[PDB]
Amino acid sequence: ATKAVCVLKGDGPVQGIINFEQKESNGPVKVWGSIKGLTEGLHGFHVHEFGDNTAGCTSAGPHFNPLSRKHGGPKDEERHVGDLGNVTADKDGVADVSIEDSVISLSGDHCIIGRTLVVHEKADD
Repeated sequence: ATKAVCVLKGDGPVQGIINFEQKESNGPVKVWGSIKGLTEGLHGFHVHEFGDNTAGCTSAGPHFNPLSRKHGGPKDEERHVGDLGNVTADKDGVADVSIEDSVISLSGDHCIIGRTLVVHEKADD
């Protein structure tokens, strides 16, 4: 046809359908199932392993420069050993910010306070 029914040559037949039959066959098909199922499950949970395979050959392998950022940029470099919240927040907090508070509380709350509190428990002695 072309104009025997309704400008068949001017209704985006090969052009309008080219993007409509291509976008409606990949968009709501892969963008709403693949990237969240096929590419997310086979390439997002299998290949990518929800990260980088195993952070051994695609994140922490033999290379000091994977992609001038290390996938995303941060992490595994800053929050992995920042030396101010990753090796102290869970360490010093108990091996530097607790021992001193305990070594003084043990003899400062069991000899002066715990003494009377356990001796009479009245208030003082």
